Amino acid sequence: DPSGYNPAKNNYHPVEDACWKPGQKVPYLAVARTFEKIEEVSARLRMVETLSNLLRSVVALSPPDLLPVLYLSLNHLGPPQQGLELGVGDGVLLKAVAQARQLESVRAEAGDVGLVAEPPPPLTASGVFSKFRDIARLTGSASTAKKIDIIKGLFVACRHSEARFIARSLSGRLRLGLAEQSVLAALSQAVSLTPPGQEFPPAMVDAGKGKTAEARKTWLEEQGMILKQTFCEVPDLDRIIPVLLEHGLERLPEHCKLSPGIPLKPMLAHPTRGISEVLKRFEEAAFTCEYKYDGQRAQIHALEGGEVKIFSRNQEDNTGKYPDIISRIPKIKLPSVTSFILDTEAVAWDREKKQIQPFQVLTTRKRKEVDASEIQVQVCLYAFDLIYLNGESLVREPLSRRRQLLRENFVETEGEFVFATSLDTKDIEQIAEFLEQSVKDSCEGLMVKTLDVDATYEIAKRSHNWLKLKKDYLTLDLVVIGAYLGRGKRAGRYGGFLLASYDEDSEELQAICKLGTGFSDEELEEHHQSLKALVLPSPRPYVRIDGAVIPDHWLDPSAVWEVKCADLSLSPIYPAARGLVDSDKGISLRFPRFIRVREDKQPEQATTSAQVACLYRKQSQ
DNA sequence: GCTGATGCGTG
DNA sequence: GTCGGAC
DNA sequence: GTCCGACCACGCATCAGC
Repeated sequence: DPSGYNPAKNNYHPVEDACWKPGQKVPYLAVARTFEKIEEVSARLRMVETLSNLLRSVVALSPPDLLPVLYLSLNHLGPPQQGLELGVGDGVLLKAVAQARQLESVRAEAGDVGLVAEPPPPLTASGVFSKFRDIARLTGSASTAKKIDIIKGLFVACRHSEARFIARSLSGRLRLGLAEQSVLAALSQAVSLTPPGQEFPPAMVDAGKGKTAEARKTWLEEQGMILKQTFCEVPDLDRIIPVLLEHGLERLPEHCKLSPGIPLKPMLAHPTRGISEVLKRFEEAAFTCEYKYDGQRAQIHALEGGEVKIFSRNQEDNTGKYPDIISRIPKIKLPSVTSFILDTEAVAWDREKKQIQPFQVLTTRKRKEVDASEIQVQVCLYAFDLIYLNGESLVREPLSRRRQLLRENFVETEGEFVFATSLDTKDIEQIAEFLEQSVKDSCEGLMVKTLDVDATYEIAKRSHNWLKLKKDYLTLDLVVIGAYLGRGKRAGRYGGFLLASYDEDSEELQAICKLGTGFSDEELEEHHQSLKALVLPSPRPYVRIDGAVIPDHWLDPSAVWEVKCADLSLSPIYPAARGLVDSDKGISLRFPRFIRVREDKQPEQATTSAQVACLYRKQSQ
């Protein structure tokens, strides 16, 4: 019966076309039949609709199962502030699949571990979700063998395509072409066509029957926006879905409101090609340029009562990471400030030298540090936006209003709390001077944001309303030494390449980084046909990769390619220019990207390791 | 008790 | 984080 | 333009195997 569930049929009847009786639990084969339908198409509009159909039947037949199927669709375990980690990777999964042959026999890997995984009672969407959370809670000695027993049990109770999606979910890559934005769209459409909370049989099955083409289309877009904006204020399905089922989507904003202590999605940013693009994109609109600091974003929450909370860009609870900010919280606020959401950037600060350390020094800090004195790498917050002030939300306020509120209610404590360096002007000469000074002041670039025109703190309108003017968006010449196999959208062809530089004194090619972005499918096919006969079974003696990942296809060094990167970093695993700067660490590329092939050059004529050292030395650090 | 492997988050 | 693909 | 999934380096935290 559930083998024939087709949530992609025309005139889908949520009750008759369902595959489970009302009041019963949604079987996992139902959501697995839906997944197979979503991955068989490419248009998101047909993806959002096929999902949405399953969400109708769930809202009508088994309401309490809605939250589990949404998370199973999102491939998540709950709200990000919780932090439940699966702790299961490819190795753990392969072991569980064999216990249902041999680990070497299961080492086929197509690309996709689900295909390799392909009497008990049938599986349940809630039961599978509770088993996923059980796996996540398993910690301590022999916790792995406990996880593998649970996973082993799932694969035995799997049927049809259940084995390929359970394995995909646990591996962390469902690869459905459907993510959070379409899941919300499918949910908003679902509850608008089938309202929740109807006595069975539901008096309304399809609330878009008596509407025109423009009517339903415009209606569903307005309904989706009410849900999308509220999610951006409360990204917590455990907090939205109970309210959604109780009071409809129309009343959802009246209860799920932007509150301190509950994280909210921050304003993203889109890269600007140059000053010409930011001037054209912000035509006749005022624009302020700030210094994009190179650190980790800190969302400082000040709940009414004194409890301080700190979240990350992805709503991860970072309170235990910054006890110093939890202590210095009152030093940055004014007496009238009773509750506030500060949008700051946490960068490493050397209190002795009064300078900002690079990003790597920030990452050497402890994640769960109960000892405040044991914190060596100090931090200084750079506040650049305010989203809340004394019981009031500032989402619908322009940037000029939020800026004047931050500057008039927060004290600049030099060395620990300083406002971001800003410059409000339109002269192309002043913009270049501020851009050159930002790199001179140890910053990655310049942020460009409006002050009044489309300058509110609203994600659903445009999550990428801010502009990023980084210097690398305005290069090295390295040889290939090997190729890697592709996974997912890269199966059957090449996925990443390992590049190397030429050490003149050592007379050996030294691996400097891997390269897996910046090329089209036609260029990747041109790379395959060109670097095909160069396949070598063993590495050449002049090649040296040190601790880098051994390429699946050793290549005869003969291809010189141009690679651009953001920064040069000291590498713990690469041998490029080891000893030239650090005694035991080489040099690698931050954010590498492929540019073009240099057919005019040979491996001998490429970026030397001595050059890589000089480039790293002339890097403001 | 330690270490290598690795999961997973940060960009 | 950067990037291209499909729509 | 949006949304999504390819891919990059690197750091802490965890744990099986020893």
